[PDB]
Amino acid sequence: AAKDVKFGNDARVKMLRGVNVLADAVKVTLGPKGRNVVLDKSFGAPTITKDGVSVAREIELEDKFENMGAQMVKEVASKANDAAGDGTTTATVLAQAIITEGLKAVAAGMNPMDLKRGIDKAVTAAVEELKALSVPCSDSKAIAQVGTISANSDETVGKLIAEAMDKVGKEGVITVEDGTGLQDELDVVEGMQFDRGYLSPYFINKPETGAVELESPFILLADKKISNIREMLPVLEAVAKAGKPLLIIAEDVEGEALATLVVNTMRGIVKVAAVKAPGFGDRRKAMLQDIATLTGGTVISEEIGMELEKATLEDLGQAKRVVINKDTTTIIDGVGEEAAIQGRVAQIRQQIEEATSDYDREKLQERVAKLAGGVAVIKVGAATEVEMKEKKARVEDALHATRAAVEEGVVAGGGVALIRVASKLADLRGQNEDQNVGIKVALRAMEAPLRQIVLNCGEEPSVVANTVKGGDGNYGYNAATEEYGNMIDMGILDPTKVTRSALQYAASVAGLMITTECMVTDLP
Amino acid sequence: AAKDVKFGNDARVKMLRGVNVLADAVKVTLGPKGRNVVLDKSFGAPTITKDGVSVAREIELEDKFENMGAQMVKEVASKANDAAGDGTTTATVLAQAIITEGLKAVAAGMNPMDLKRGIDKAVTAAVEELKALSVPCSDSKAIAQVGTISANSDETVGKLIAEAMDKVGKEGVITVEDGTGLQDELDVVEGMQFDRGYLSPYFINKPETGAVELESPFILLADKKISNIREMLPVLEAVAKAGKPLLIIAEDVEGEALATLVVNTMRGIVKVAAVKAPGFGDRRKAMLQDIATLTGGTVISEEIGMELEKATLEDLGQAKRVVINKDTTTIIDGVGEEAAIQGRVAQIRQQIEEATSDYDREKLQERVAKLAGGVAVIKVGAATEVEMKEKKARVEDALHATRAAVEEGVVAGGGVALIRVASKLADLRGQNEDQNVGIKVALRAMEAPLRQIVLNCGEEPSVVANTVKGGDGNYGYNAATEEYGNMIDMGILDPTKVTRSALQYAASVAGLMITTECMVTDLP
Amino acid sequence: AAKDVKFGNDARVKMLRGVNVLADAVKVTLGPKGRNVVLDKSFGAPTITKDGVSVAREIELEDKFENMGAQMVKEVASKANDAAGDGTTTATVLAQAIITEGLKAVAAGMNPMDLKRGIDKAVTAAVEELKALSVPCSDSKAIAQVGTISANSDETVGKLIAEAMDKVGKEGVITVEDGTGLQDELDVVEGMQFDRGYLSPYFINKPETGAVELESPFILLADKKISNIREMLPVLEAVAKAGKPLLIIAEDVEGEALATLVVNTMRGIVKVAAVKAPGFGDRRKAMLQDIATLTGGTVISEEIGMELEKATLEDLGQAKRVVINKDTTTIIDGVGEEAAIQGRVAQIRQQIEEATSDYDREKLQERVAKLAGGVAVIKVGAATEVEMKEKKARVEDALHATRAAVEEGVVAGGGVALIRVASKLADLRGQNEDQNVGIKVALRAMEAPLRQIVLNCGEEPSVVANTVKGGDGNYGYNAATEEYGNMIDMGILDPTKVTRSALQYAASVAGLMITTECMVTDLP
Ligand SMILES: Nc1ncnc2c1ncn2[C@@H]1O[C@H](COP(=O)(O)OP(=O)(O)O)[C@@H](O)[C@H]1O
Ligand SMILES: Nc1ncnc2c1ncn2[C@@H]1O[C@H](COP(=O)(O)OP(=O)(O)O)[C@@H](O)[C@H]1O
Ligand SMILES: Nc1ncnc2c1ncn2[C@@H]1O[C@H](COP(=O)(O)OP(=O)(O)O)[C@@H](O)[C@H]1O
Ligand code: BEF
Ligand code: BEF
Ligand SMILES: [K+]
Ligand SMILES: [K+]
Ligand SMILES: [K+]
Ligand SMILES: [Mg+2]
Ligand SMILES: [Mg+2]
Ligand SMILES: [Mg+2]
Repeated sequence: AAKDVKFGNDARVKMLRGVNVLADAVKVTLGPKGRNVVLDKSFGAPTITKDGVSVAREIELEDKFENMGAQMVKEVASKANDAAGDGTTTATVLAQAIITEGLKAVAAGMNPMDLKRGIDKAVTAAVEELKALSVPCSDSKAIAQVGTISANSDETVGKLIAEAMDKVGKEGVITVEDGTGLQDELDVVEGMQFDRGYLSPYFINKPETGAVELESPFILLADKKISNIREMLPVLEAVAKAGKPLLIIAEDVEGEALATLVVNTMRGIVKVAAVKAPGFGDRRKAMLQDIATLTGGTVISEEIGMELEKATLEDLGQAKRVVINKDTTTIIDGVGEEAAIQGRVAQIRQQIEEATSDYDREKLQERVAKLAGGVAVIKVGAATEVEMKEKKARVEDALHATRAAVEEGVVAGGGVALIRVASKLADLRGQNEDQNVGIKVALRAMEAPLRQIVLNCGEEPSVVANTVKGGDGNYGYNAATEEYGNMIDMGILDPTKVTRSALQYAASVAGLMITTECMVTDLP
Repeated sequence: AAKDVKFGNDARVKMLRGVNVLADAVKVTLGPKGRNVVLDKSFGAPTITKDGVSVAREIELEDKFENMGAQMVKEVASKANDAAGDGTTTATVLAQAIITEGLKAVAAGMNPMDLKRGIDKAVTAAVEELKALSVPCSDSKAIAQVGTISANSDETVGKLIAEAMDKVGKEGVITVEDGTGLQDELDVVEGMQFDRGYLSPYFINKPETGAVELESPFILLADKKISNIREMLPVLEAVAKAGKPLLIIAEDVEGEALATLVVNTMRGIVKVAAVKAPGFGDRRKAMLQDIATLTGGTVISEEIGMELEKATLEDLGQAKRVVINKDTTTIIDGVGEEAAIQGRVAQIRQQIEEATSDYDREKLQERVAKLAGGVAVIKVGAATEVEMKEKKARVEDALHATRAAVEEGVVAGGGVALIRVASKLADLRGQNEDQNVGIKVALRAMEAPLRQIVLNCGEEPSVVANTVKGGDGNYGYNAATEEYGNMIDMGILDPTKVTRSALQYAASVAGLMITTECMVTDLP
Repeated sequence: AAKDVKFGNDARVKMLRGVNVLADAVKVTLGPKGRNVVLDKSFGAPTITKDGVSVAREIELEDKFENMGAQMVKEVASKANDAAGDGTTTATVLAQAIITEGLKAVAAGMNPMDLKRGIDKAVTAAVEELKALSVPCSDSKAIAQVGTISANSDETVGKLIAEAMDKVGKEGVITVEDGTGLQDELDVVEGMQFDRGYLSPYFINKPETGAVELESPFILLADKKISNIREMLPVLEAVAKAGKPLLIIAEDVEGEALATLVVNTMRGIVKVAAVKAPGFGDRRKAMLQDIATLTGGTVISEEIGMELEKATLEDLGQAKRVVINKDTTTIIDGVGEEAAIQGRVAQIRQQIEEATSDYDREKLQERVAKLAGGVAVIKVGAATEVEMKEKKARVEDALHATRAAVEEGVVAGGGVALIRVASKLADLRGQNEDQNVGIKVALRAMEAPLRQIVLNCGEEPSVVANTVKGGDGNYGYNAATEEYGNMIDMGILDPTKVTRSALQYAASVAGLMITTECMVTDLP
């Protein structure tokens, strides 16, 4: 359709107005004393949230040029959420500061591309300084402190996440989902477990708990649809002679074979249970081979040149306990050599290194956890559903921040690390005067998060900013208790990855946004 | 539908208004100090661009006569993009200058057809002068300079493209795609490679890298669907006696034959890998014949009169190394006579000479690169997605400019070549006074790009243009560093093809736009 | 729906307003100094045309009585384009002049039917005078001059058309298509050629050019389906004994016969190529019989009572060379007696004389051209697409004018022939005074084209008209150089057919339009 075309300062003013609208909506939720935003939903009740990307993803304006400005600045928060899972409000605050100062410098007669180059140079130097300023985060106390800070100063969430990380291990998986009561609970599983249960209720040998218990059984791993029992007679006779229980993992067991097995169980001849293989497609084969490696067995498939009639005792894996119930199967203390397990997990790790999407990496890491580490689930408890959603979001944020701190270390929080970096970069110079102006723009915009944090508390940002800048090291301002001190001692920690990512994406979007001269959109 | 008819000066005023709207939208992005344009997208985020055709393709006007003018001038940029891939803003600037001066002459009582004829004569003479003025671009330093200038003065892109062109050769192919990191990378693959992987995971003999590696194999090229093992026993027996691996490139293999092959693999009988033939249809046959000529083998086809059971060791190709992964297959150092490869590439070159669509030519050039040269891929790295899109567009422009400069030579940049040509054409004359006026119109319009480049810098175009006109040779004006000097020494190079194409298309459209007397369009 | 009814002078002024609008849109493009008209297209870009019928076909008006007038006067241009292919602006100018003068006469109280009868009488006498005034046009110089004049004074177009007409001969056909370069080229084909290529790439015996070449082949013409080699075997063995190649033109060939033929090809047994028959249906039989009578063979069909298995060397045609490629087949120097060719072309001529649509006549003419003369194609080259379209239209107009001038002769151009005729018809009288008034109306309207040509030049039409009327013979006015002289020596020629058609159609529509008294249309 027809277009509307604007040039120069008019387009820049519309774009800045849209950016300011989105940023002012988002920045009320920053810090320990930030407040909540209510977001209307078409299908359901409103959501009360304190998360920056959640607020940013629903801001849209009726003016089309202002909406273009807002849509451009929204990508900073979206990309920060995708990268680190935290630090999105800080990214938006930095982007708005850079855009405002850059437009003010452009209107003074500077070349926008030289300003962009200066911003790029300052940001590269700042990221180098941040990496040199980081400190490792290894003890459980520091992980608890990071999880507490990220969950809006909540001691219990940090303590729970620290305990979960301690029990599960370095190669495990922790997940968050909705609970039932009013308290948080942590359920950890050791060993391997998949969401497939027994195929016949008569298999139950312990009616008290409604579960199948087997002691030191054999595991028959068959990559084949089992329908006729005639294929199953040799191994059945073998295990009957041996006298130990048998577990059959296959794609399915049909009516007559299942009937034969169940009839044989309750007569005291053989102790048999049968469950279906987990997953759909090639992943089924992968986890079948994982179980085979764990229990020291062999997968009986027709694509390798084996038939189940020829299966013998050494082809059956062995475990210590198998617990099957209506929904889950658990294999406990599988008998398998450590070398094979390490080789398999190494193969999965190098497979992880060559994965693109999040879904594949999550599945592969879950497989590594099943083979080697553990899997935990955190249940969030709240009285109402809105409180449940808000607490679940906070817990997920704390989980992400603790992970990032584990990979890349921690720096002093509260906006002090960026101030220290900007004070260190005071002698950085570029090629020409416009690049110097851009460097100064970036360095001055690095002080925005602390000023906004102090502003949300109702105090005077300039006095606090000058007092913090007058110090050195980890000297900072505690916004919760309104006192100065050492932020490392007070337990106010931020991951280096979150800070660095926020700075990088903010600069990347803002530098491009500064250079606009013309702006084209549809007519009202 | 009912129409609106407008005559003479009113029609010309509306047309010039539309042309001016589109040209002023496009011309803010010209030079080293041009800026960006934000284009609103219905599906997604806004697009920030500096490319002329991208801006031109979006402009539309609500008035209908003005929209006719804009739609008519848009074809200059479209044609320049399709022909050379670069120089669209310069073409638009030249078109607008010619249209403005020509309408000014027509309003003074000149015959538009004679003005058109004079403009065409001047443009023909100018193209001859430009061809007489160019210089070869053969060493890598000049290629780097051209790629740097065409990428908004980005040295790294120019050096990367120079290295890629050095490695991949004269007959190679270079493509640009999205990366994942923050740094650009170049990955060149030598030899022939196709994107078809192994047909069964059990074929892998190197689990550490997950690759199927074979040393000096036989290659069996079956242009048919392989159904039963029985058709293959003679070949397998011969290869097993021979004692070296065998690679089966066929249309596909089902469960039975593949099961037999895989069973034989790990038993130590014969080392065999199977992959699917690349392509779909006739191109599949062409690729199979290319592999046959490269490796020195024969394709087993029913339409030629041979069967798989009759195949011998003479119909099998040979190589030195074959590496297969989950997605790619690589044939390294095929053992074949160079004469056959030269004949095949000459035949494909002849096929190229009679190729119309660009897709077919691209596929044929990729096939020639596989046979004779290499394939290089440049992966662009950026922090966000808008930055990625801009960097990718600039890298593509630099690639096109370097190709054009290699094929046709380079002239002085900055709009200096056009000014030198116009100064050389100072005594050209036509048959009557209107033709002379048209010649002068074209000569005056040839100075527009330099004036616009100086205008975007905040300088005065008149003084700079006069000073440049006062010099001779490669003397010019550097807009980045704001000084005068030799354009060749300071590295501002422009392909002759881009300049010539821009001038030709601009004149071709502007001359016809000048001769309009009536306009017919729908009612509002 | 409800109707609106207007009576008398109101209806007549509405009609004249519509006529004036369309004619003023059209007449700006008349003469050597007429201009271009931009026509808006809903799907694509606007077209810049100088063709009168093209301008007329897109005129429609919001008012409904004015739209009736425009829709009525549009038929003159449509009919003139359909008949002669040229001279539509002149027809519209004549129609408007007649309508204006006739309405002026009617307003003075004269019977419209008598005016119509007088106009018809005058036009009949004028057409007789035009037929008597013509001179033959057979020289290549005169054909070049006609093509130059009709192509808007383009020497190259006239020269190219003259050369093409000389090469193809009297009975040949010439077509115009889009070229690829910037220069026009002429591509003439000698012999017979049809657009069917080889059925298998392995028939190629010259792979440097990728074409099949046979020297002194045998041509097997079979109007049947061939799938099994059993009915093909005896003639194949006979050809193998003969020792010379064979070309099979049939309906098509299935896999069995094609595989057999190709298998015998590269073994050196028989040099065989197979193609499909041209055409679909009865026309396919017609071209099969044409090839048979050209090469001196017999068509094998079931509907005549012959079988392929019974074929001998007598039923096989013979040629001197056959070249086949991906798309075209050419038979060079067929061995046939010219009496058969003459009889066949005579049969097709009598078929031509009894053809209603132009499409069947075009196919029959192409068949005669393939039998006797040649087929040429002119490729029009231009830089852009708008220039391409306008140049192609001009070339087609020049081709139409050249054919018409060959058919019926030439007269002096610039509107001088009509003036001479009108001067010769000064003594013509009717039955009553109103018929005499109608005759004078027609004679006055015959002077409109020269007046409009002079008006488009910026000169004063009345003085030029009187000076031309004062002369005699071919004395006229040259609007290109603004000079008087002999129109024949200056090279300004028009076909007699075009002038006669324009006059006839203009008078035919205008006479009816004069006699209106009431108009009935829908409500606005
Ligand atoms: N008690 C505190 N004193 C000072 N600063 C704090 C305190 N708690 C948190 N902060 C700072 O406030 C910021 C929290 O902002 P938040 O609302 O979580 O937005 P984001 O989505 O960017 O994390 C952190 O960067 C942290 O440095
Ligand atoms: N440093 C420089 N000094 C002077 N002129 C330059 C410099 N760099 C590029 N140019 C000129 O600017 C033009 C580049 O225009 P650009 O914005 O790339 O549009 P396009 O490539 O579409 O024509 C070229 O004609 C080139 O001669
Ligand atoms: N050099 C010339 N001097 C005078 N008359 C000319 C000249 N060239 C062409 N003409 C006249 O102009 C007319 C061409 O008008 P044109 O635009 O072709 O309209 P049409 O569609 O009726 O052919 C011809 O009738 C021809 O007699
Ligand atoms: F404006 Be061009 F695409 F460099
Ligand atoms: F306008 Be006509 F077709 F010469
Ligand atoms: K927040
Ligand atoms: K540009
Ligand atoms: K015309
Ligand atoms: Mg956080
Ligand atoms: Mg460019
Ligand atoms: Mg004409």
